[PDB]
Amino acid sequence: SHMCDAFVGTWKLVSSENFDDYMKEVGVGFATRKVAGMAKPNMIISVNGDVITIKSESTFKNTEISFILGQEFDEVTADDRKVKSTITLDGGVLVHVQKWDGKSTTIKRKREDDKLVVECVMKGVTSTRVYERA
Ligand SMILES: Cc1nc2ccc(Cl)cc2c(-c2ccccc2)c1C(=O)O
Repeated sequence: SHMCDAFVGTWKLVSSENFDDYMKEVGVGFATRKVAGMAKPNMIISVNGDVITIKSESTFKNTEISFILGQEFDEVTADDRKVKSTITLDGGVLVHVQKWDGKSTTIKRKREDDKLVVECVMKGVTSTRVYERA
């Protein structure tokens, strides 16, 4: 079906802006913010039929989620939140909403030129993380 063809691949983080404030807003403690903020993850995105898998490999944590668009799932985040996640495709953007403890954060993943841009939003705080092909 070629859904998400442009996202598929191996991507390496090259820049991050305002991620400390994002993590604070989400509730991440001091030490975890410091160590997570250093990391330069490899994000590996693959598709097999209707199932999308996004793996993140880094010095901090390795994470993996597999999901079907529109179908809620359980996720344990890198900072150990136990969240309920739903990922949809809206106008070519992967939109990932995480719900936990009456809170919500949204992570958007977009293809821009040869980059994959990740925008993380919690209340009024945004962080932008830019990935290039690995
Ligand atoms: C989207 C996201 N949200 C987070 C929230 C809190 C903390 Cl501490 C970490 C993350 C991370 C992350 C950062 C560094 C290495 C590995 C994961 C990511 C991610 O880039 O995949």
